[PDB]
Amino acid sequence: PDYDAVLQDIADYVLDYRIDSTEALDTARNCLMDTLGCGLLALRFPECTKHLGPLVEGTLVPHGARVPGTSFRLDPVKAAWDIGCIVRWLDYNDTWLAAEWGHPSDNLGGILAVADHLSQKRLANGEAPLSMRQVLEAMIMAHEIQGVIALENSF
Amino acid sequence: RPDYDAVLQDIADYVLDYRIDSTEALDTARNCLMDTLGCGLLALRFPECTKHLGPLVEGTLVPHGARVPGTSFRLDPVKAAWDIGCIVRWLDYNDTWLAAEWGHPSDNLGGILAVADHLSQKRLANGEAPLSMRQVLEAMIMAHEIQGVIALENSFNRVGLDHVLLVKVASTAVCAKLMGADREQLLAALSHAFVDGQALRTYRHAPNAGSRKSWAAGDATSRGVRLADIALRGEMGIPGVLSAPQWGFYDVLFSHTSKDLATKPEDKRRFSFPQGYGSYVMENVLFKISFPAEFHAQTAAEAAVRLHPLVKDRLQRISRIVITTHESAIRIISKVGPLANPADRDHCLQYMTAVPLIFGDLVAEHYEDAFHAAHPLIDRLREKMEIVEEPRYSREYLEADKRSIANAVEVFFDDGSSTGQVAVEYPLGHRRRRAEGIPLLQEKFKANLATRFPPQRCQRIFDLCSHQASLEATPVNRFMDLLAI
Amino acid sequence: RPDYDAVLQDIADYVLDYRIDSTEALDTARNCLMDTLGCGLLALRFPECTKHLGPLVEGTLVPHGARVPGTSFRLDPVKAAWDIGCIVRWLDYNDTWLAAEWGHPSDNLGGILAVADHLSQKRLANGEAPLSMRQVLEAMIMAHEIQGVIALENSFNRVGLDHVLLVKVASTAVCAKLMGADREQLLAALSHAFVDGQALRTYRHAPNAGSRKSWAAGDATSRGVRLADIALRGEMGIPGVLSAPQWGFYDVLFSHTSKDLATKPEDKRRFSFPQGYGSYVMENVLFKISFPAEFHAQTAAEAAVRLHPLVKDRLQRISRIVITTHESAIRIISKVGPLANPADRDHCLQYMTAVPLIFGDLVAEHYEDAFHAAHPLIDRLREKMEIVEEPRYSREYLEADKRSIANAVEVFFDDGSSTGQVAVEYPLGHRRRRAEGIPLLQEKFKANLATRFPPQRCQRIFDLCSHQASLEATPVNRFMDLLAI
Repeated sequence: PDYDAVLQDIADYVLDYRIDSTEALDTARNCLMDTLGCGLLALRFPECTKHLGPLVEGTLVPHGARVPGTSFRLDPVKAAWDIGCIVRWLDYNDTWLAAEWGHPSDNLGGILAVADHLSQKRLANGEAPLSMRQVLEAMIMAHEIQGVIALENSF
Repeated sequence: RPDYDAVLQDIADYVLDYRIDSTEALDTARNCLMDTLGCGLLALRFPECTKHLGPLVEGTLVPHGARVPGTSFRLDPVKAAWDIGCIVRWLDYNDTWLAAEWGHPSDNLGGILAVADHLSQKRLANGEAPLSMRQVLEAMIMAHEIQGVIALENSFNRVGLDHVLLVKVASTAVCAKLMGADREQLLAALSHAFVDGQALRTYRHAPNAGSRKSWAAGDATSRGVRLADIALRGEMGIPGVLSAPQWGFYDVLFSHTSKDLATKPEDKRRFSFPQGYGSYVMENVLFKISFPAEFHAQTAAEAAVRLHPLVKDRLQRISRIVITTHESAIRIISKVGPLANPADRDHCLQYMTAVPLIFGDLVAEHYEDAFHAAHPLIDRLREKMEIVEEPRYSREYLEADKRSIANAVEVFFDDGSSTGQVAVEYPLGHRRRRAEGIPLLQEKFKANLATRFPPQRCQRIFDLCSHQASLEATPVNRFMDLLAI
Repeated sequence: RPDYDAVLQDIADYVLDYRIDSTEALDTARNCLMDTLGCGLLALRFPECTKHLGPLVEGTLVPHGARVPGTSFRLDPVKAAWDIGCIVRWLDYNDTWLAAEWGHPSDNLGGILAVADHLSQKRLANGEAPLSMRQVLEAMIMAHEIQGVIALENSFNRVGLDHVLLVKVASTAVCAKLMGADREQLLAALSHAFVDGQALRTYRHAPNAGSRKSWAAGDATSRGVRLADIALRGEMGIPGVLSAPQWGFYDVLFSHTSKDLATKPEDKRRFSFPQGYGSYVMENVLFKISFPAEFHAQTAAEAAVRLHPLVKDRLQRISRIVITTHESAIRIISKVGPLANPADRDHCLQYMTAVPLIFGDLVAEHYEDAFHAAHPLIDRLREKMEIVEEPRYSREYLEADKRSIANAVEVFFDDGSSTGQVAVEYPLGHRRRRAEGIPLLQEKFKANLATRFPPQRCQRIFDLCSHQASLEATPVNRFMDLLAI
């Protein structure tokens, strides 16, 4: 059996869509800023900070992903947990009101940890690293997938 | 803000206060540990399995990291639990609990082993004493009990959820205990396991079946570790997670039947229990030590091996074969027609009774496609089989006293006579044949050790697992050192 | 203080100055690389092999460490070369050179890959370009040539020494080249390989044979890496290591035959050569791609599978089987009488001729005492087998334009009739059948890859190894990335 159509449409958009919107790229930049400042503010709150860091103190991850405002250096899965945790902790980040409510800047967690770790690994292999343009584009796509499914489907 | 729902309090007070006093529970816990580890070493021969194992970032150094049996990995306990529970379930040779829900409680060994290994290395480095394999075995018993007892009357198959959420629930509780949780931390943890997403079981059913059927359990026991660790970091719990109207587990996930979308009756919209938590599940667990066959047909095949020398001579002159069986076996494994893959012969009671009648044994190569074609007699004997339902066999299947999987076979020749009806009520992995099974289970263990370790090492490993008192006193870290690589 | 012995200078000037542009050499080296790596991956299923692998101290971290294919190990290049050489040789499925000395030049890939992987990574970490796989192919060709050309006319088993010293010398040479050695450092490195100790071959001969016959080569290419590294650290050389009176290699180790402790005539107390170094060995190398049998019997087993449909149902009418063969097969694998283990059957021409004559095939399963006993026709036919030397076959076995390995089989019946004589002079893994052999070599690589990697990784590896120009331009570190875990 073939994949359900919904999954085909997400995949074809993700792999084939060329972003041509100067406004989407400029807003994604301001969204990066806003979301990151939100994450930095959350580090004043111990109920948030008690979740951050490595599962085992003293773990060393080669080319580990960083968490903004901290000294942590982790695998992307945990770094993404921490980053998404701090930028959403105080409920100040961006919002999408539709059939389903949400905060699509939450995906910056997975985006930033994976881009940071991958960039370091490409540098160590002599290749060029990822540019922030590729995170701005990945935020536009993550916003799009979450927010468009949100238009008429309420969970 | 309510108290924690009564189901959670019950799990938490068993886990914290129950004192295990069953020599038999501790003895089959040891046998289960042997059998489960041997299934995991075996799985290291399969690339589809090993592609999941190891650190998420190559070269990761983890102080006092958890070991994965048969590998050189050293991980945090969350990924080590993923890996250990992955391999021990991959080939579906580990222990089985047949109830309202089906499951494999030895799956919870992923979380137990990983957390105990890492905690023991850490306390040893602090000048404290390590944990003992005795504490692993008791964790095994309690996890079996939580998963098996909920399984007794509550079916998640019928609400379209996979059984791995009982792995998650049990692993959370028993890993929170090993980590030192007080009652309030343990309750928070359980509550997060029930608020968590619960996997569908789409990957167990054609035409979408896939290898996730083989690692769902490692993934859930891993998530138990992580959720336990969140509770030990002090995260608040969710007291009404089951009972809350509109938002609670019961209303959202346990109130509708999957086959028809029908709402369940209001009284059936809750977990029901026929007994409390003890050590019943481990004492009564089923081991896969006999012929490779579906469990409802194991006694049938054993009967067909006893009847083999009698009907070896007069195979051609056969007119009728009666297989007296129990109800569940009829619904589940009685198939009439053709079987165009080994998975169909796997679940055909008539096929698993026919082949051992003809040849005197049932091995993995009897289910092969080409082996079927080469023997037309197999299909001819299946035609002459009629499946009779004994009303005591079926009621004794559901009896807590007995938990039988009984089958009787008798073949009538065309001349008018027949072999006596040979009835086997208890398969070789059952509680009631444990004396006879333990040799088989040890043989299977030693075969599985030999696929990963050299002779010297295999003997040292089996020697340690042979001896209850010596094994129980062994530091968990010194046990894991012996199982590494 | 003399110059270096001329043999050493000839090896060095070849290693430093000879340019490799032979299209066929480079294509067969790429097939050699596939076949060797797939052999090693298969060995990871064998604990007697894997018990030797990994760091000497568990948990050691090596920055820019060399990788062992199919494992998660990251080692220094000396231990890495040991493990790679150990695994690719373990099952005796890798390539072969039959001459005055027999050997498996692909054993040197252990030293080549480990050095080239480590050095690419270290060079990347200092902003230097890494090594390319083109360089490992060229190092293989040179290592094949140094070993296989010395083996043309110099027999070391006749002096009672293992042939593995030729692995040490060749691996020393090409690893010193890869490490950047100049002529004086390469000469010193070569001189330390000859002055070094040269293993006996006790472990290859009953009643003392054992599993060091499988890892002697890995041990020798590892030692070559170590001596190359000693030379690059600037250690002075030993110029008359071979020809020094009393203390030199010639007088001490190449001066006596070990059959009779008899001294050689003076003119034969040194190495002899029929040609210089080029790309001859790799172009004419032998692959094991057909039946799993000793090389002297592969054309015998082939000539029998041909004869199988003509006899498949007249087995009790066979009265005389004539096997026309060459002098080396008679001497090494012609055995009458009982065969104790599979090793006997593995090295018994009559067995490897009788089984295919009966079952149209030959696989490892046939070397099983269980299969042997199950069919008494093997020995009935073995007792009917007349072995005859063909003078031509023995001559063409030796001639450098042919390197035949020839077996003609003829089957006679009790009524006086016969099949023809089926002659196969060249096995499938021979240069003269490259066209047909390469399909089989590639399928053999694909199967072996699949015992270790899941399907998409298997596809990436096969696809990359398939394209000469693409593989050649691949950095060694990135090639080794694909083979980890």
